[PDB]
Amino acid sequence: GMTDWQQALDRHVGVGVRTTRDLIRLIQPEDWDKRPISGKRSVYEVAVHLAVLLEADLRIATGATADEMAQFYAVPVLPEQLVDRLDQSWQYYQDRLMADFSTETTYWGVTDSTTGWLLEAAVHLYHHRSQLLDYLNLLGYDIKLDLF
Amino acid sequence: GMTDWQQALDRHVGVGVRTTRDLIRLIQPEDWDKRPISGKRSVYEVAVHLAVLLEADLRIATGATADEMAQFYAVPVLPEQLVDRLDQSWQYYQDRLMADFSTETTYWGVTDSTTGWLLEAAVHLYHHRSQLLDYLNLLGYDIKLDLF
Ligand SMILES: [Cl-]
Ligand SMILES: [Cl-]
Ligand SMILES: [Cl-]
Ligand SMILES: [Cl-]
Ligand SMILES: [Cl-]
Ligand SMILES: [Cl-]
Ligand code: NI
Ligand code: NI
Repeated sequence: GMTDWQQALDRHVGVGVRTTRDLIRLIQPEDWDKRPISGKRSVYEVAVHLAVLLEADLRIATGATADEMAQFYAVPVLPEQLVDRLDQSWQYYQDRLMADFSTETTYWGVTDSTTGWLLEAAVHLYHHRSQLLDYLNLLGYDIKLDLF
Repeated sequence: GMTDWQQALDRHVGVGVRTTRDLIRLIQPEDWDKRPISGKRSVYEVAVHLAVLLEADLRIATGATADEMAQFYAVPVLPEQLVDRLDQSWQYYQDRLMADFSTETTYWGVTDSTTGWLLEAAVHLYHHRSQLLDYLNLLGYDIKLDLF
């Protein structure tokens, strides 16, 4: 079973993940290195951050070191593995969601509860899903996907 | 007192609100009617939706009718009242956050728990905060605000 907050997170983070998966599948080959907002991440770089962040944030939450995270971020996610990678991150999140895990103060020093970290990763996901959506719309995709 | 999920929401939605307030205060007079993404809301229209959505969503959640919502959305929020309006919405949210409210199936028919609706309004806030940030960065503001 699960609590009402776990149910809420599973629902809303699952929407986040399924809609992100759909957006990634829209992306055309030509567009991966495009940077619609000069100064910011490319389409592909937004996509990779989205694909890994649900796991990254929870690893950060459980005490991963700066080097451990560098090693984590350095594992390449090629465009064809992005969905597979998102799915893996979503599974990791779901397992933490249901199991009592222990949080620790992060290496750069942010402290939050297990429940707070689970919410942080959720809103971080919606932050970057929005970014990706803005990029694709900047590129003329005119997206008509139900986001809520 | 409050539960661990209420604490998490108060923390993360409060960050959302304070950072949004800061972004709105950056916006220059000339930019309010600009539409950096052709086809989408203007800067001012994103800002107004952000200012009201924490209350709008919870009203929708408690059974507001289509006409009631039309009447709600039609109340004008002038650029100089935007922060005041956001603050009002945040207060409304905080009061619902702490008090057991009853949800009803929406008029267009979405059903969710009280806890799910409180999370929905949170992720909806982060969705549009991201949009506003992308717009201002599209307009050369080069924002250096800590968003998390
Ligand atoms: Cl799934
Ligand atoms: Cl970026
Ligand atoms: Cl981020
Ligand atoms: Cl405040
Ligand atoms: Cl829009
Ligand atoms: Cl929306
Ligand atoms: Ni991020
Ligand atoms: Ni919206």
